Amino acid sequence: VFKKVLLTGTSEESFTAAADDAIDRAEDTLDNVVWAEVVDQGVAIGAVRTYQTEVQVAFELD
Amino acid sequence: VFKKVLLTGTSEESFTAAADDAIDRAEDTLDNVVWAEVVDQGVAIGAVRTYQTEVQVAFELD
Amino acid sequence: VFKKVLLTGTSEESFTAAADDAIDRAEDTLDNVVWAEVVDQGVAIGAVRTYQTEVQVAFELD
Amino acid sequence: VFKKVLLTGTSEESFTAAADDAIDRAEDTLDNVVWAEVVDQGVAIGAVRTYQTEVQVAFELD
Amino acid sequence: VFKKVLLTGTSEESFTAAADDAIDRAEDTLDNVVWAEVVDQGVAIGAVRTYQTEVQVAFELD
Amino acid sequence: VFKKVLLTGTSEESFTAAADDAIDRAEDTLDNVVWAEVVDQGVAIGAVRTYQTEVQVAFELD
Amino acid sequence: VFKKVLLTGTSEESFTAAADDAIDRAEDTLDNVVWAEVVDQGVAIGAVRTYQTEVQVAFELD
Amino acid sequence: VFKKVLLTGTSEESFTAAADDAIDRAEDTLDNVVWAEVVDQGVAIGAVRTYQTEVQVAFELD
Amino acid sequence: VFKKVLLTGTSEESFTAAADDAIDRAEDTLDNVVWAEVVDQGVAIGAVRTYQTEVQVAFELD
Amino acid sequence: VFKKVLLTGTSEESFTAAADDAIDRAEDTLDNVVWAEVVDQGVAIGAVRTYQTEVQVAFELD
Amino acid sequence: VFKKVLLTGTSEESFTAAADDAIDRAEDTLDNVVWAEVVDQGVAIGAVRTYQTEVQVAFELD
Amino acid sequence: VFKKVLLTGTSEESFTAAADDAIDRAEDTLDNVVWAEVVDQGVAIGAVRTYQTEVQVAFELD
Ligand SMILES: Cc1cc2nc3c(=O)[nH]c(=O)nc-3n(CCCNC(=O)O)c2cc1C
Ligand SMILES: Cc1cc2nc3c(=O)[nH]c(=O)nc-3n(CCCNC(=O)O)c2cc1C
Ligand SMILES: Cc1cc2nc3c(=O)[nH]c(=O)nc-3n(CCCNC(=O)O)c2cc1C
Ligand SMILES: Cc1cc2nc3c(=O)[nH]c(=O)nc-3n(CCCNC(=O)O)c2cc1C
Ligand SMILES: Cc1cc2nc3c(=O)[nH]c(=O)nc-3n(CCCNC(=O)O)c2cc1C
Ligand SMILES: Cc1cc2nc3c(=O)[nH]c(=O)nc-3n(CCCNC(=O)O)c2cc1C
Ligand SMILES: Cc1cc2nc3c(=O)[nH]c(=O)nc-3n(CCCNC(=O)O)c2cc1C
Ligand SMILES: Cc1cc2nc3c(=O)[nH]c(=O)nc-3n(CCCNC(=O)O)c2cc1C
Ligand SMILES: Cc1cc2nc3c(=O)[nH]c(=O)nc-3n(CCCNC(=O)O)c2cc1C
Ligand SMILES: Cc1cc2nc3c(=O)[nH]c(=O)nc-3n(CCCNC(=O)O)c2cc1C
Ligand SMILES: Cc1cc2nc3c(=O)[nH]c(=O)nc-3n(CCCNC(=O)O)c2cc1C
Ligand SMILES: Cc1cc2nc3c(=O)[nH]c(=O)nc-3n(CCCNC(=O)O)c2cc1C
Ligand SMILES: [Cl-]
Ligand SMILES: [Cl-]
Ligand SMILES: [Cl-]
Ligand SMILES: [Cl-]
Ligand SMILES: [Mg+2]
Ligand SMILES: [Mg+2]
Ligand SMILES: [Mg+2]
Ligand SMILES: [Mg+2]
Ligand SMILES: [Mg+2]
Ligand SMILES: [Mg+2]
Ligand SMILES: [Mg+2]
Ligand SMILES: [Mg+2]
Ligand SMILES: [Mg+2]
Ligand SMILES: [Mg+2]
Ligand SMILES: [Mg+2]
Ligand SMILES: [Mg+2]
Ligand code: NA
Ligand code: NA
Ligand code: NA
Ligand code: NA
Ligand code: NA
Ligand code: NA
Ligand code: NA
Ligand code: NA
Ligand code: NA
Ligand code: NA
Ligand code: NA
Ligand code: NA
Ligand code: NA
Ligand code: NA
Ligand code: NA
Ligand code: NA
Repeated sequence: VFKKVLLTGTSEESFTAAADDAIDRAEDTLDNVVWAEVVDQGVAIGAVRTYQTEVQVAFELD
Repeated sequence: VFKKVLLTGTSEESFTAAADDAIDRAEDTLDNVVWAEVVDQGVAIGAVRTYQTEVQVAFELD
Repeated sequence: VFKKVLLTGTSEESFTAAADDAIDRAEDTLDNVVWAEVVDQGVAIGAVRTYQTEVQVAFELD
Repeated sequence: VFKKVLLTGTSEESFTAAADDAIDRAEDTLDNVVWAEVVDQGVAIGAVRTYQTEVQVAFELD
Repeated sequence: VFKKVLLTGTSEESFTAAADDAIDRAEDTLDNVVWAEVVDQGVAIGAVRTYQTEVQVAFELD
Repeated sequence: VFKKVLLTGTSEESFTAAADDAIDRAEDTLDNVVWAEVVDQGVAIGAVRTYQTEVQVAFELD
Repeated sequence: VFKKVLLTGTSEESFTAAADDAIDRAEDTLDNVVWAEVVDQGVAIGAVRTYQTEVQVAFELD
Repeated sequence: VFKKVLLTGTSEESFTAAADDAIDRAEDTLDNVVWAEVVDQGVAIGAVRTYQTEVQVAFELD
Repeated sequence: VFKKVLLTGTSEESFTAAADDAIDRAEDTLDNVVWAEVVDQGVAIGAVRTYQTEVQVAFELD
Repeated sequence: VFKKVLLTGTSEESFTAAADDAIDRAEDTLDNVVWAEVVDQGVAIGAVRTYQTEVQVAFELD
Repeated sequence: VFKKVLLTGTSEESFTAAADDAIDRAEDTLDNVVWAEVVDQGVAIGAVRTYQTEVQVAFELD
Repeated sequence: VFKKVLLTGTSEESFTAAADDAIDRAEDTLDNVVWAEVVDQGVAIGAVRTYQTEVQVAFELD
């Protein structure tokens, strides 16, 4: 059985690095992370631009 | 990194109060709740009407 | 077996009351109404504002 | 011909009043506003809760 | 309040049995499981075919 | 001209048999049923599991 | 309250005339038809081409 | 950079001519109109039928 | 088994004729074309307007 | 690089077997088939019922 | 109240830089730009590749 | 007439380079490639991360 968590990664560099920010957090706290699907992307526009990529990160349960 | 939980709040008064029911539960159990996005709304029709609002409630991890 | 009818309720007060307007019409004419799912919401803007909530109203056949 | 603007209204009371906040802004600046369609709803969760309703507000050109 | 987890069940027999695989895992670890909604279905095609059914499994919190 | 009714069939065996439950009800009450399109699938989880398949069932008018 | 029926009109001439085929059927059998929304379009390709336009046709109840 | 405006053209003849009604309005008021994407189609059913086609009309900024 | 190809037909006359442009190309090169489903429509706006209709054209394999 | 073909499998038994009908056709004609994603399901209702499952079948190019 | 404009940024380097191209144009002409949501991405394939990212860019009115 | 193929490009560097991986494969085997539309993005998480971008790559037939 796989389960997915819905995470939004951030980066001041690019949408790819914001996806990796989420995946790095998932791998810090979960075992058997196996893939991620991008569900939304956006940019927070303040003092700097922060690219955000929301991913469903799938991991295998057990 | 933000994470979202998918909660359905209920109310016998209105869709806004059913969104707040979910958010109040998230704030009981999670720190750093920052926003909610409505994903579905419906009404359970029994002895009384129960308005339901499903929200993805985002909180900042750490 | 359940069947759904696609109704748009109206109210000059709120989206929740326009959902209830549709459900009240369904319960006038159908037996065994059991739930409603909101599919669209809008506002007709004329002499007054009329909030509209479109619902699929499910009822059990028999 | 109708044209739509994509506005997000806010309210600390309810999703219906946040839709009306957007419509009131459209009617301040545009003539012949004729309807609004809700496209998204959410809640900003800070010191207080601010309900937000995003609407495409249609007005007739001429 | 209900909460949903996003699980992908697997089966080498059918999409219905892969939905039940997810639900059986949810019932192993959560109380008050009340319904599941199918969100995606697919087949992993290797040495054998593994049917997969992804479900949001809802359970009542408390 | 074809018209569609939105029915949810149920079965304690499988999603295919819950689609057939809806179609059997449509054929009991309507003439010239010609096809069905699956629009949603889910499982009610109580004393037993009840698989549900919602279909738009098309029939030719006349 | 408005209710919608889901009809597929046909024409061997064009998608506009297949929408009108559905609307003409609705007006034959229902009072107070007020608008139609196109939901799908397609072409049946046999001895001749038959353009099809599926519409939700709204009528006011009473 | 391109920008899109969301316009609904009307015609008593056909959906193609209602798309052209919107595009003709865009070309009256904007320079460098380059394409349009159909996003919705419908028919207003009153004394006469008025076909409507909503388009995002893209134009190049500068 | 049916297979679909994703084609965009063009016409300087109408969206129906741009669907037929795609279907005519499919019938030039494939046997047993049986139906087409419209998936997108748009207009290229240059020296002239070119209406485009994208269709999934289904044909039976064998 | 993976490429997907859009196939509709059929079966008089079940939606799972109609997915396998498509996959069996893909494996007859393509090398390195690796997965399939269900995109639509329906039932053709004639002398018998024919369950149909449309899948995007992915295969690795080379 | 926030309003969004629908802009397509371009870059010959990457999808992130094409999002920034749109945002830079919005900040040239609008005050109080606060966020952008990616709605579509594509690549124009001519003499060179031009990555395009379409964003709804939100700004606060006043 | 344009036709689209549905390809998933891969890269261990970024989503933009995985889109270019698909486009480079299309240009190896097809003439008159003219644009690509991103339809899905994801990351395969194994020994290394492999970013994947699925594109519909359009080419002009003739
Ligand atoms: C993708 C994205 C979506 C957002 N949507 C909203 C929104 O819907 N409402 C709101 O008050 N603030 C929002 N915000 C917050 C704006 C806060 N201010 C800022 O970024 O300068 C959003 C931010 C991001 C990055
Ligand atoms: C939004 C909403 C959706 C529902 N969908 C279903 C459903 O798909 N199937 C079912 O057996 N019961 C359902 N139910 C449960 C009906 C249970 N009875 C009742 O509300 O009187 C649903 C209830 C709600 C509020
Ligand atoms: C949600 C909503 C959607 C509408 N869409 C349309 C529409 O697409 N076209 C049209 O002529 N009139 C429309 N109308 C009717 C405008 C009629 N005039 C008015 O409300 O002052 C719509 C009305 C509502 C409430
Ligand atoms: C509907 C809604 C969506 C939002 N989405 C985002 C978002 O995607 N990213 C972000 O940094 N901040 C967001 N925000 C901003 C969070 C800012 N903080 C706060 O509300 O306490 C969003 C706010 C709202 C109301
Ligand atoms: C529904 C489904 C979707 C998949 N999507 C992908 C995918 O997008 N990319 C990838 O490298 N592998 C995938 N895979 C993994 C292919 C691994 N190999 C195999 O199944 O023989 C997917 C598998 C399944 C069952
Ligand atoms: C597909 C499906 C969707 C449902 N959605 C809801 C729902 O949104 N809210 C609710 O109160 N009950 C629901 N229910 C009813 C739960 C009633 N209890 C039970 O099944 O043990 C749903 C049931 C089904 C089968
Ligand atoms: C829009 C459209 C969709 C169709 N989809 C299907 C379909 O999914 N399966 C099937 O067996 N036949 C279909 N058909 C029926 C093909 C019957 N034969 C024919 O048109 O020569 C469809 C027909 C139309 C017009
Ligand atoms: C596509 C379309 C959508 C519409 N949707 C609505 C609607 O949602 N609510 C409403 O009061 N009136 C509507 N109307 C207005 C009906 C006004 N009366 C009429 O057309 O005779 C709509 C009109 C059109 C053309
Ligand atoms: C439906 C449609 C969509 C289009 N989308 C795009 C697009 O997203 N980006 C771009 O550079 N050019 C586009 N184009 C090309 C504009 C080329 N110039 C012209 O039509 O005068 C599109 C054209 C059409 C017909
Ligand atoms: C899923 C499915 C969708 C279909 N959609 C259509 C359709 O949109 N129009 C049409 O003329 N025939 C259709 N058909 C064909 C009906 C042909 N007759 C029959 O099945 O007895 C469809 C068939 C299937 C299985
Ligand atoms: C994302 C994207 C979408 C496009 N869609 C279309 C389209 O639908 N029709 C058309 O004639 N040209 C198009 N074009 C224009 C092709 C113009 N030629 C070229 O890019 O070499 C599109 C271009 C882009 C970048
Ligand atoms: C976007 C993406 C989607 C995937 N979806 C699935 C999936 O739905 N089921 C499965 O068994 N494997 C999958 N996989 C395969 C996991 C194989 N293992 C791995 O990547 O370590 C997917 C892979 C990718 C990149
Ligand atoms: Cl989710
Ligand atoms: Cl419906
Ligand atoms: Cl828009
Ligand atoms: Cl496709
Ligand atoms: Mg930096
Ligand atoms: Mg009360
Ligand atoms: Mg009042
Ligand atoms: Mg207050
Ligand atoms: Mg076995
Ligand atoms: Mg049994
Ligand atoms: Mg003729
Ligand atoms: Mg006339
Ligand atoms: Mg001409
Ligand atoms: Mg049999
Ligand atoms: Mg360069
Ligand atoms: Mg590297
Ligand atoms: Na989730
Ligand atoms: Na988002
Ligand atoms: Na729901
Ligand atoms: Na219906
Ligand atoms: Na509507
Ligand atoms: Na939003
Ligand atoms: Na999936
Ligand atoms: Na459902
Ligand atoms: Na259809
Ligand atoms: Na807009
Ligand atoms: Na519309
Ligand atoms: Na398109
Ligand atoms: Na289909
Ligand atoms: Na686009
Ligand atoms: Na395809
Ligand atoms: Na995918």
